[PDB]
Amino acid sequence: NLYFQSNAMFIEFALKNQVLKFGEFTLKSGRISPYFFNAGLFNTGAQLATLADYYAQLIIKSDVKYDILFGPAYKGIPLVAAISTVLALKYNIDMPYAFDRKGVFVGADMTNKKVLLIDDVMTAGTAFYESYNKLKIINAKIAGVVLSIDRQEKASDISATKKISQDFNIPVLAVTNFESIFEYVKENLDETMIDKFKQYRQKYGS
Amino acid sequence: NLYFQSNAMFIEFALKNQVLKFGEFTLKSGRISPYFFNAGLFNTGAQLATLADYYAQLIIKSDVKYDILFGPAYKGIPLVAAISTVLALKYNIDMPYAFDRKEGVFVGADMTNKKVLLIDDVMTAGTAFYESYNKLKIINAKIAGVVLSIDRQEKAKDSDISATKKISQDFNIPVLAVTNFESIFEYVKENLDETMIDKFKQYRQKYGS
Repeated sequence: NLYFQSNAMFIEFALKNQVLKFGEFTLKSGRISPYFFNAGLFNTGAQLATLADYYAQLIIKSDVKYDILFGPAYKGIPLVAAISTVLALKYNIDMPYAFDRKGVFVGADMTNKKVLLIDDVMTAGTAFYESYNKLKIINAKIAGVVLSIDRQEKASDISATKKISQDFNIPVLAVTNFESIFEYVKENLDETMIDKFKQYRQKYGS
Repeated sequence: NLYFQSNAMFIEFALKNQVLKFGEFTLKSGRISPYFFNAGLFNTGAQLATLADYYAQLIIKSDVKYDILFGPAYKGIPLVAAISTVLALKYNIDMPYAFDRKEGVFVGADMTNKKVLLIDDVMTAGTAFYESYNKLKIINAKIAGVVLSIDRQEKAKDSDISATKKISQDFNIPVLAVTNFESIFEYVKENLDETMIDKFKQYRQKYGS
């Protein structure tokens, strides 16, 4: 079982809560996208607990090897607190956690340890590099990255996630991604929306 | 059915996890304390979940009127995230939450024209509370109460009273705490030697608020 199971349940949860939207949106890069995703709209505890559970399941199923959950400031902090809590209470996995600030670190000591970097999105490699350099100083190694979404689109001729993955030789995983959203669209939505997705991928996908 | 459940009292949980210790501890200020307390040492998920459950219970049992849980950066953020998670997972309560940044200026639920319960670890000085108060006042958000891990019930630096008492007096709001000096002192009387009992009495006489 080398693959993760595509997650239609998560997509329905994102849709119901306005985190994932379909239509026509102008992104910061100026690109006209047929979907928009903003996990920042999850703002009540039941939403956070559910999101955290989706992250926990992915971390468990990936079987990635790490010692400490690392949440970079600012989005990684509440995620790691919530994920650590869910891992313990729902899955009996008691994991150490650590945070940094924008003491440089707090929580479990990461010196000479392998950590799993948890964050919302990775549109550029800047944030990753910020963490990598801070952690290197204390001989801490990033064993992998877990995100809410991987848009799988060019940053450069490749995505910022693919570049990190290749250059650092670690898994960069995500709760959902363009492929999963596109499969949801093909199986549920009308032909015009389906074609918008196809054209978008043809132009910006990778 | 959830894991890491128990009826254990907080002090036992803190002792077991090295968050509370009894002995001789010179604080940064020079005050020599007969106990050590640092909730930061609850640094794994099961510990954070259990700490968050203790806060959750205080919050559930209070009649303070509020709409949203506010976690100021940096220590309030993971606490509110964990507390909100526990409320949903264990108590079936769906609580709105919000955070700020240390440096819009807020994230999470819109606090404009709302009442919030400010969650944090400790409050040793009033400087921090004031920063939140001022920032929230700009959006007409009001702090209805504060919840902390511990109330040391001791004088703030250059003051005759604790930072928490000064906040209760000046802002007319309650300051709730998972544990406090009095509760730790009750455990000391019940379980420890007369010499430690005396160290606590003397500390309270010298610095108590």
